[PDB]
Amino acid sequence: DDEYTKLLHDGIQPVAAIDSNFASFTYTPRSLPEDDTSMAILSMLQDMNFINNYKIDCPTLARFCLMVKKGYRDPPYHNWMHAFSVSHFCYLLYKNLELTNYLEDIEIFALFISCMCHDLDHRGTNNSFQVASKSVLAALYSSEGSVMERHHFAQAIAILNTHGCNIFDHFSRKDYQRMLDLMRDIILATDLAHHLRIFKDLQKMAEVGYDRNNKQHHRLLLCLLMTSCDLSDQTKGWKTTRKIAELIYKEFFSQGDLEKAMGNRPMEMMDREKAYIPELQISFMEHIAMPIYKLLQDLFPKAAELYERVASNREHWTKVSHKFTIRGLPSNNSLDFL
Ligand SMILES: COc1ccc(Cc2nn3c([C@@H](CCCc4ccccc4)[C@@H](C)O)nc(C)c3c(=O)[nH]2)cc1OC
Ligand SMILES: [Mg+2]
Ligand SMILES: [Zn+2]
Repeated sequence: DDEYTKLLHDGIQPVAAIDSNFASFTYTPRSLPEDDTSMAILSMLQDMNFINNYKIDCPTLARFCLMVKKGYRDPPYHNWMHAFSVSHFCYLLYKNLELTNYLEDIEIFALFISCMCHDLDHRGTNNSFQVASKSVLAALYSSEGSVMERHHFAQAIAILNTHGCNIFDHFSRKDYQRMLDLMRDIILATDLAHHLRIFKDLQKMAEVGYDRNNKQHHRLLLCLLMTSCDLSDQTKGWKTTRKIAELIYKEFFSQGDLEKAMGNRPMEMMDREKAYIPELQISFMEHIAMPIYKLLQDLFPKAAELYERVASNREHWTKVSHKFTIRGLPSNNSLDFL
């Protein structure tokens, strides 16, 4: 593979050379060509100075990065570009929110690596599908819940344990353990069921105020930051959120079609004959995404622009909802669709 050759021998490019706006909340990482993303991951790790901080072997890191990228499939939304954009948001939080005042370096490093790995081997199907379709993943994990998230973590472990890919193998036995426990907790935090379970604890933390000496506050904050990274497409301009909604519903409806094919009745949001996209997106933005970015703003006043963009995008869904009702004739002037 020549992609590895270049990552290894060309040198780690400075982040500023990628784009003048690369470290800004206005930057859209999906604009970066996919062939430049692995070098961008090295550039971000170097700019956060984790390579020198942790004495990471650059050939091992290059192999690890390429293995993680190869570990993603190509469903419409849950692909490497999603993992890359999530990792890029983690980097933006580091650069704009001064995370070093709240978390340990090892926790921030674990959060970034978790962002890269958090949807490994996603097939475009959700946790409920695994159980309903009686998949091997359900057989392995259904009794413990968070089926896909347990699989994503297991895939990350399998990559670390691949010859020449263990970026942490020189860590002390305490730090190596710490890193795996952090990756496990952070990846499991991407299940909506987990976020709903900890939501009251997040509210309590934001209410009492963050305590850097409280180990449970560090853990809760990492969960909040991970979910803020995972939903970060919603903090970009309208155009980005509109295209990402297209990708998500294409993926969801392909799942619903598989379910109908197996004789199952899919949930309304996975059924292309029932799902009403503006109501579903408004519910997601108002009840799930906005409270996450509002908690982020409560803890970090500099995150106010993120919450304001999510609120602005939520308002835009109300503004264009009327377009889902066909007034007049369709574009082709035909009633053939009837
Ligand atoms: C009312 O409930 C929903 C309404 C709409 C959706 C579709 C959706 N899912 N979504 C997602 C995830 C769901 C994220 C669930 C979550 C997990 C942890 C913390 C918060 C949310 C999908 C693609 O898997 N990311 C984004 C940016 C979106 C997005 O804009 N829309 C999903 C919903 O529930 C899962
Ligand atoms: Mg996921
Ligand atoms: Zn994700």
